[PDB]
Order: sequence, then C-alpha cells, then structure tokens
Amino acid sequence: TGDERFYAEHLMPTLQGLLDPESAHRLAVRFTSLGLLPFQDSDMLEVRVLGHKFRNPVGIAAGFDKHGEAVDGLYKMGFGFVEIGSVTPKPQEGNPRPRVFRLPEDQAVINRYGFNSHGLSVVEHRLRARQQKQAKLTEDGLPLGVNLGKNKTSVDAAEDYAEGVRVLGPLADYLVVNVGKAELRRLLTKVLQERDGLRRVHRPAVLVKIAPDLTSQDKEDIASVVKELGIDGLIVTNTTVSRPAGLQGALRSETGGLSGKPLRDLSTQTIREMYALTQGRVPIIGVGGVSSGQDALEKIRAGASLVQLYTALTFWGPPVVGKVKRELEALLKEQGFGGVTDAIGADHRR
Ligand SMILES: Cc1cc2nc3c(=O)[nH]c(=O)nc-3n(C[C@H](O)[C@H](O)[C@H](O)COP(=O)(O)O)c2cc1C
Ligand SMILES: Cn1nc(O)c(C(=O)Nc2c(F)c(F)c(-c3ccccc3)c(F)c2F)n1
Ligand SMILES: O=C(O)c1cc(=O)[nH]c(=O)[nH]1
Ligand SMILES: [Cl-]
Ligand SMILES: [Cl-]
Ligand SMILES: [Cl-]
Repeated sequence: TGDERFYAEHLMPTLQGLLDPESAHRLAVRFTSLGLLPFQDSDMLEVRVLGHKFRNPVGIAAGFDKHGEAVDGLYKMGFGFVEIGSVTPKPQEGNPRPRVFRLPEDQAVINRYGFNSHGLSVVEHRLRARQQKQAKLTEDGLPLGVNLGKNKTSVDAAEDYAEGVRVLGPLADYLVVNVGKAELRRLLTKVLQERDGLRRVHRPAVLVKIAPDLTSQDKEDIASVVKELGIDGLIVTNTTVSRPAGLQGALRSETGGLSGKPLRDLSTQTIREMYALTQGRVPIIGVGGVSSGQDALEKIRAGASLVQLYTALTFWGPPVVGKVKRELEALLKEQGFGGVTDAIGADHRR
C-alpha cells in the first residue's frame, strides 16, 4: 500500500531523525493509546491454541506496552493478540538513560531498559478498568497475555512470579515467565500451583519465555521440565546478548539485548529445536526479527503456532502489521496450505 511505503520511506525515518528511541517509543505509546493510527482478517489466519481463538497469528511482543497503557489501540492496529509487560511486583525505574539504541544499518535495536515497570498494582487497576471489554475482545478472538517480571533487588524470584500470577493472572488469557534444572522445576512448580489456585473463569495458560542464548543442555532441560510439569506453551525468543558477525551500526557494542533482523534466524532455529524436543506437543509463540510474511511463515513452518514482533514496528510503523498479515496469507496459498493451522510445524514433516 501507499501507507506502508510512506511510513517506511518518509514518516518513520523522519521521526527517528528527530527523536531518540526512548522518546520515540513513548510517543508511539501515547498515539497508540489514543487510537491515532493510519486488511481484513480471513478465516485462513485463525488459530485455536492455548484454550483460545486467535483471529490472526500476529501479536505485539512484550516490551512495547510494558504497563498496559495501549492495549485497545494495539488491537486497532491489527494485532491478533496483545502481550503487555514485563510487569514487576513493586514499581521500579530500570536502568539510567540512554538505555536503548538503534542500529539502522542492521535493521536492529539494542536495549537495556532493565524492567522499568509501573508495578503490579498500577497495572492491575488499569486492566480492571477495561476487564469486561477485554472479555468480549477475547471471546471475539483477540486474547490478552501478561508477561511477569521480578524486581531487581528481589531475594526470592519464585515469590515475585507467584505474586504476579495471583495479581494479574485473573485478568489474563495467558501469563509468561522469562527464564539448576531442579531450580527451574521448583520455580515453575510454584507458578503452576498459584495458577491452579485461581477460579476457573480467571485461570490463564502459563508459558515460559526463553532466550536464544541457551546451551544445548539448557534447551534439553527446559523441554524436559516443560513436558513433565504440563506448562502450556513456550515463547521463543527474547533478545540476544550475542553479537553476530557483520553488525555495522556504530552502537553494536552497547550492552543489552539485540533484536530485529540479526536475531531473526537464531530465533527461528531455536523454535525448530524446541518444537522437536517437545515432540510438537507444546504450543510455541515464535518471536525475533519478524518483519514480513516470509519471516512469519518460516517460524510457523519451524513449529510456531503464533508469532509476535516488536522491532519491525519501530522501523516501519503501524502499517507493517497489515503488511505481514497480507504477505502471510499470500504465501500460505502459494505453498498450498489451507490455513495457518496446516502450516504449523510443516518443515518437520518434510
Ligand atoms: C525496547 C524492548 C524492550 C523489551 N522489553 C521486553 C520485556 O519487558 N519483557 C520481555 O519478555 N521481552 C521484552 N523484549 C523482547 C521482545 O518481546 C522480543 O522477544 C524481542 O525483541 C525479539 O522480537 P523483535 O526482533 O520483533 O523485536 C523487549 C524488546 C525491546 C526491543
Ligand atoms: C527503539 N525505538 N526506536 C523507535 O523509533 C521506537 C518507536 O517505538 N518508534 C515508533 C514511533 F516513533 C511512532 F511514532 C510509532 C507510531 C505509532 C502510532 C502512530 C504512528 C506512529 C510507532 F509505532 C513506533 F514504533 N523504538
Ligand atoms: O526491560 C528490559 O530491559 C528487557 C526485558 C526483556 O525481557 N527483554 C529485553 O530485551 N529487554
Ligand atoms: Cl540511537
Ligand atoms: Cl566494536
Ligand atoms: Cl550485553
């Protein structure tokens, strides 16, 4: 479309030339929350997973709406599901600024926000203000996830996550915990017990979100514990602390997590491995460097039932959401799939 080209070639490069990345993100949150925003979802794109219907498989990844300020605007942008957070138990400021950096030559970002969070109570009251509106959205195929963090100074990480389950679990369709083997088992056992203690109408799925930076041994151990405990899904992946050869941006050596195109295929290969190690029985939300329908379908074919993006929104703006969905629909037809569902995991059946 013309909007896609105008955002990508003119408006976004101009905003990014005028505004540092944190200011630009804050402006994005404000515009989105007001619905100040520039594709028809077809039956082909619907996915049923995690106990819910998803009208389309393209979600906004954690971190864009850390405090739950823009959920309704994010649905208006075209996302099939929204994940807010990470939310920590107590409010905390996060790292000193600047704490996020653009790598324009790489179509990448590095960030070290450090879990800046309004905290559980503020977010709880924010979501309560729209709780029934969300119930209707979810029923109509637009679910809500809540990503749970821990405070920097916490001495008992499992208890921080347990608090998040109790406070925000009743308002979410799924919860996310970001992640020796016995220590992971202890943590997830406690999270699942707290989840099971909520009333059935307020009882969310629980997913584990992993980094792309894990050893083979770590991945094997996670797959084992996830299957043993009955964890509902995996989110694959967070940003990378690696720095692939070939980054050109002047800021490539800043501390933090790298996202965007240089992360893309590390993430896809991590999806592929986790799908295999769980025998395709554990739903995966695939995330990392998704900017096109091809990127989305590669992750779906590798094992993802849903995908998310963030960094592509920061470079290309709101039209990228409809772009990904249109390209994904077109590729699915070209490859002979009846819908997203038939493509999930398809590379493993070659
Ligand atoms: C500025 C920024 C902040 C983020 N904060 C969070 C967060 O609070 N919790 C989380 O699980 N992931 C966070 N992420 C990771 C994203 O959810 C996602 O896993 C990662 O960026 C890869 O997707 P992308 O390449 O499409 O950006 C953040 C990413 C960015 C760029
Ligand atoms: C690291 N980093 N760098 C950036 O420029 C951003 C960001 O969020 N940009 C950003 C922006 F500046 C916008 F104006 C919209 C935006 C939002 C609503 C309507 C129009 C434009 C946006 F989606 C964005 F992602 N993050
Ligand atoms: O807040 C952050 O720094 C943050 C959290 C997270 O989970 N991933 C990321 O890239 N940054
Ligand atoms: Cl920058
Ligand atoms: Cl360097
Ligand atoms: Cl680092």
